[PDB]
Amino acid sequence: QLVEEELDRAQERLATALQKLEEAEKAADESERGMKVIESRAQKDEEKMEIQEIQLKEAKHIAEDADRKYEEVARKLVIIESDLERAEERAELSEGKCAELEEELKTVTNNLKSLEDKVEELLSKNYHLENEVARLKKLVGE
Amino acid sequence: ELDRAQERLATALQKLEEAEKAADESERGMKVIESRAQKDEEKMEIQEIQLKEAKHIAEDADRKYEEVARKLVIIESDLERAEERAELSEGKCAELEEELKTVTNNLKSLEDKVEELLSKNYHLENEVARLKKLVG
Repeated sequence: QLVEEELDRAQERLATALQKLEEAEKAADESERGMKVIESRAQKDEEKMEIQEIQLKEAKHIAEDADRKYEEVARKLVIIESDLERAEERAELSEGKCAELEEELKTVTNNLKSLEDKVEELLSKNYHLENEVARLKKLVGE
Repeated sequence: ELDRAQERLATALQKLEEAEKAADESERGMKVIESRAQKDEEKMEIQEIQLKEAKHIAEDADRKYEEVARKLVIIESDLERAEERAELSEGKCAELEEELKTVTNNLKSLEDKVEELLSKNYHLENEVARLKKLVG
């Protein structure tokens, strides 16, 4: 009669196996839907890095430009400065000249005032000598 | 009516061995993605350090450029002050030349006008003693 005596053992065999499978798909469906989230986190983080690298790339340019800007205003301040230290030396020069020129004009003006008295002394001498010659000349000859 | 030779177990048993190794495959693809996720987390960090450095470096340069630019303004007005002083003094120097010459020309014509008096004076004297000719 067998065709039922062990159709019980068939359906029971299918029972045990089947819900082994059940369990396994439960793992399948889950593992791969969970992974799918972790794998979309990678696809977001790869683009995040992609921007951030065309960002860091701009920041480096922006900063190399800002350093060149600084190196140029600062070479420009080496030059104005050396040109100011020249102007300074040309004003000191030209003003240590004045200072010698004014000590020159000082001694010469002392000579001029001094020679101005001399004409005033002799003018006193002569007037007296012209008087006492008209005197000693009236007391006698003509 | 043969209990379809209960091999219909293989319909769900072959897909049991399959669905079982597949799963252990996703265990692998799980790990690989984990590692590539850590790696990636690190370079994103190194990218933040380098993005900031690039912002500092640039902020540094912008500050220094302003400090410099202000010093220019100052050395420059000071250069114009040094020039104007070099120029006023140059003109002073020049007035003094003219005046040292205007003074020397008078100091000479007046050196003569003194030797001239001294001749007048010389003869009046050589004559005061000349009219003294007579002492008792």
